[PDB]
Amino acid sequence: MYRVAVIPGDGIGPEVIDGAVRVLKAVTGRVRFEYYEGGVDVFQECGSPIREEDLEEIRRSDAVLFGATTTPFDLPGYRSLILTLRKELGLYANLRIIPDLRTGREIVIVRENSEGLYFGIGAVVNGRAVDVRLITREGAERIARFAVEQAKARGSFITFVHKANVLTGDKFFRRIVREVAGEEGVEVRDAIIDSFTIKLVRNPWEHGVILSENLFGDILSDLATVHAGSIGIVPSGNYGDGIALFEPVHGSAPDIAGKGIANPIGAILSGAMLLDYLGLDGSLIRAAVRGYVVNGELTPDMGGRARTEDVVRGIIGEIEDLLSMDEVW
Amino acid sequence: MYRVAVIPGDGIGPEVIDGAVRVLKAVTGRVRFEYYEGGVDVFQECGSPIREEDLEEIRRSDAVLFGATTTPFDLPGYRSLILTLRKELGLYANLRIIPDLRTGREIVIVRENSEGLYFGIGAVVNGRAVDVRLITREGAERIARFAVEQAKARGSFITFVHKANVLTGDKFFRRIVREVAGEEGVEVRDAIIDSFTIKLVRNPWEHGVILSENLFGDILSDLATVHAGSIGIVPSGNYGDGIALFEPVHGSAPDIAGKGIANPIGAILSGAMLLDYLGLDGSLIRAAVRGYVVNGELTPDMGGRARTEDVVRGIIGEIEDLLSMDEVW
Ligand SMILES: O=C(O)CC[C@H](C(=O)O)[C@@H](O)C(=O)O
Ligand SMILES: O=C(O)CC[C@H](C(=O)O)[C@@H](O)C(=O)O
Ligand SMILES: [Mn+2]
Ligand SMILES: [Mn+2]
Repeated sequence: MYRVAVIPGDGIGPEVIDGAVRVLKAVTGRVRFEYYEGGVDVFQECGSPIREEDLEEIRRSDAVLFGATTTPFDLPGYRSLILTLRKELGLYANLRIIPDLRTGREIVIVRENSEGLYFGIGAVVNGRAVDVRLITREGAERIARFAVEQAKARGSFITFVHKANVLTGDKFFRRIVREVAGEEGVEVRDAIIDSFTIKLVRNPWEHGVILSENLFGDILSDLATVHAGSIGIVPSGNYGDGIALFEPVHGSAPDIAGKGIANPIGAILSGAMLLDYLGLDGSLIRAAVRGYVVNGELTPDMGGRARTEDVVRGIIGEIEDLLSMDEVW
Repeated sequence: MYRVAVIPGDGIGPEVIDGAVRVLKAVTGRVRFEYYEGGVDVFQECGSPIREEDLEEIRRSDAVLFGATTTPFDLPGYRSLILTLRKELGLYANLRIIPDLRTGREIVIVRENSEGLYFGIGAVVNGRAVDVRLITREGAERIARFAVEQAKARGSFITFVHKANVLTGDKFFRRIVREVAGEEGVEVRDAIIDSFTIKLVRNPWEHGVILSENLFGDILSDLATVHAGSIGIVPSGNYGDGIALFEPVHGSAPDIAGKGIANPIGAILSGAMLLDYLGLDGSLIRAAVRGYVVNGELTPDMGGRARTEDVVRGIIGEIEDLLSMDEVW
């Protein structure tokens, strides 16, 4: 079997992960799911958002499936569950796919996931505060390789977004991205972070594999979600060398917790990316979602009157259909 | 008289500045304009993009009016004309107003203009590249004061955009922004840089005075231009303690240089901000622009068949009308 660690978190996390897990269970019985707590509650007890013993099991697992965690600004000493898991598990590539569910068109973003302004070197001293945007040869080389694999697989190109005129680290990063994409026969268009925002809202589908430094990726990937029903359908994967973690790009939405109306699509499509990573069949889930969405009642965030459970049940419906065929004939 | 230094630059710079200067001359005869070269041509000769002698006159001038300069990525040692002028003249506040010309609704952005990732400390050493995002008490205090004056004058509030969870310097910056806006009775809503991008494209007009660190401001202010005809109509001012500089937010658009079809509105509205700064009457220019735009033929970037000259002539038309009245009756 495959061992998958599951961290539902809080807010709508549990609800959408219930949805995703149930969809996964409907496409394969080859995955054992083990659940773990994490977040503020665990921080309160042990001073970390994930227990050391739980963290050890998690890294021995084959993949991780993650919901959403509330990160409060007013909790001294708290570090993000997801940032913690990203660093602890070596998760250097963050892939976000923003889908137009009708057409199957995709905005594909590769966000470097381990350095940049997230590296963690920061200080206040004598009324001067500082943060160090770090780019390393190792960080840039592997995030570039990863982006070229995505471009190769899609018979596509890379759009490297930066601000090289102002940032030494982006001049560096750009040169390395160009080296490795040369070696591998991939085109690299470049784009400046400010003007690209305009291009991203106006001409969404013409950018291939978008690549960028961590914080720029964080910004651009939220921005790209405007081209989808709601941020509620957008999935992602965080990849490292021996393990990966999958989470919807939405967050806790505590406002709507427990009201039975959260959108499980993003988590479901994330369980899809998880199956791909394991060598199982995520294309099934994707087809199920496309198909349910033609005439299915959608959740309120997408302008519909449907409940979470209705959407889950409906997608499982489409799966059972595709599944009961022999490759589709 | 007022002495105004004018730096048309290259590309469409000269064309739109010709437009702006002609509009200024139609509302006041109290401004003497002196022209100066700057950019790559001057860099080629003297190794700086502005001559030291020219720079000295410029700082003795009352204000500066600036077009657009091409900053090529492949010119070793070249620093931006505008970045150079920003640092040399002490221009710490950058105000960008994105207007909906029909309604007179405005997205108002205050971009800190002297530090952050623009401070200039960067290095490559041993396959590690670095840039230092610097926030100082002095930088944050004065950019906050400036933002509160804009909120006070509009009977409005501040939206401070940041990524405090990840950036020490934003935790600092946020506390100082909150201090000074408390002292002055201004509300401070806050927003996270990633999720705010969604809010900015979806709910543009409900954010009051948006305030942020330099690079974040650079990004957000380009993004905000999607809510306007084209980036072509958007103006700005760069303010310091003894002088200010005004430029359209668009750039060189060399693609369309010399073709007689550039949009002079952004420069014109920037000449408006310049008149306000001098205590002259920029509201005139703004009314002229609103009025011309009701039925006037617009330039191709706004979906029309008009030439630069037509729009300039038309706005001067509206000015002459408003001007020939006694405060409007
Ligand atoms: O809880 C946090 O501060 C992390 C949020 C996290 C990030 O990458 O910054 C989230 O914004 C995301 O895009 O994954
Ligand atoms: O020529 C340059 O690199 C400066 C461009 C300048 C900036 O603030 O980065 C421009 O993008 C702007 O928004 O003013
Ligand atoms: Mn984010
Ligand atoms: Mn810019």
